[PDB]
Amino acid sequence: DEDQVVVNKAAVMVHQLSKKEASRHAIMRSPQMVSAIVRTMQNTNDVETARCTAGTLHNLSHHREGLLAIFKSGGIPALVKMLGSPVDSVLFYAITTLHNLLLHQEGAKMAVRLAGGLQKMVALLNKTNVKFLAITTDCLQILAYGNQESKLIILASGGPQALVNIMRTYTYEKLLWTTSRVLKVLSVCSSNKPAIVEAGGMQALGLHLTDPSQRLVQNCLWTLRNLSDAATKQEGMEGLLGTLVQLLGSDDINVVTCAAGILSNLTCNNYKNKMMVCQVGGIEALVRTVLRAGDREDITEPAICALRHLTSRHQEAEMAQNAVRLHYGLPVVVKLLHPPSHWPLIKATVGLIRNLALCPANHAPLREQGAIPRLVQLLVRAHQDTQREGVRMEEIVEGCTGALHILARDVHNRIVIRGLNTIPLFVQLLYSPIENIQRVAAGVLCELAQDKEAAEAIEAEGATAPLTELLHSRNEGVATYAAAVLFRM
Repeated sequence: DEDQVVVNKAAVMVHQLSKKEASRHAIMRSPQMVSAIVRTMQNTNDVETARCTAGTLHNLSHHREGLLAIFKSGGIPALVKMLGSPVDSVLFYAITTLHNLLLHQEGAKMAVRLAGGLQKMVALLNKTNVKFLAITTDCLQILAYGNQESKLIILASGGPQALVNIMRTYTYEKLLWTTSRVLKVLSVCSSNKPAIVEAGGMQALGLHLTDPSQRLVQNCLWTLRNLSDAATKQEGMEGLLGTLVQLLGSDDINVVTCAAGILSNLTCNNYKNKMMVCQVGGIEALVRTVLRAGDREDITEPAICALRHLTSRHQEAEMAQNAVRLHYGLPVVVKLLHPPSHWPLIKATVGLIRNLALCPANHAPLREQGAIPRLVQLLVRAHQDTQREGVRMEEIVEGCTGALHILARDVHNRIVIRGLNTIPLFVQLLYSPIENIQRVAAGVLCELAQDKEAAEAIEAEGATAPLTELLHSRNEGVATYAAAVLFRM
């Protein structure tokens, strides 16, 4: 084998040779002709030489030694350079060769990044050949995974919008999956996440939640869960929400887990989403989910959180509060206050009960199921733990006190609450440094004080003094409750 200086036609044979595997290892061992093969490719304007050269580099990318040749011959910047070509044949050869290097060649990742490979691959995402896009997106996945720097470059190059458009356009499974994996990798980056959401990533990913490919569905769910928390106010979420509710019935536990977590995130302080989730039967579905989950807290916790969002501050909140009871939900909710539940689940369950108790028809069943003494034990113990990371016991204090504040609207609950000797504790909570604890403490005292016997007990406990002080609280809610107890005393 020799080297041809000017006319292209040297390349139409070395390529035509490059198939004979016996010869390849000659080509593979000449740190002068690989270099020549490369040099020509980057420099010619003979489109056939371009594809003959690139095609040759491809064929060699199939061997451990073949990669090394191209690598230490500085082929990577050349290949990246070739990603700006019009010829679809050379585009395909270059990206495939890069793909093999990215997969098997030690040190290829860094060389591609250095060469401007990220920006060029992102720019190629507006192509229309699905096989080409599948390769290109997989390269991006390999480069971005566990490399925050690459993630930020993909974002700056317009990565998010381009990938989302792909998810909205194509049906080719391998491409949808490979693209979804890039999105998943980007979805944990604090900068990429809002951009993906901004590009309509959540609605786009939602399109594929009924696809028969489980790896595609699962990747879309993982990405959605990362994106969903603290998204902006998106519209066009109707379909996504309805599908998530359906997925709760799935036999796959990871589908059920993700669907619950996304619903929890999407309903948090979004009354439109709460309405829509309730309207497609979200309450019944979440209750059933909690029942089936048993003690798997990675399911119950977000499902309960979702239920808590769905039972407050939207048009059909009252209906949701009844609906939890009507679908046999009350006993299991109370049960989740007990071991083996961990703190995050207990905190969420207390908040749900607080909401359920806003519905008078839940007052008796919550009492009968034993919610009150368990809430009181949780409160007593949590207060002591404060008086001496994860979940803070102050949040359990405030939560339990708040649930009891609402339950105390019922005359029989007030009797049970008082009978558990809670008044001294409630009065002591008036001295809390936390305004929100002062408020619910003063609030529950206010409910109890409507019964003369309790009012005297509250007075006897020395409540006049801290209450009188709370009259001057910069927190108006605290001051207003404090005045009402003082009155009734």
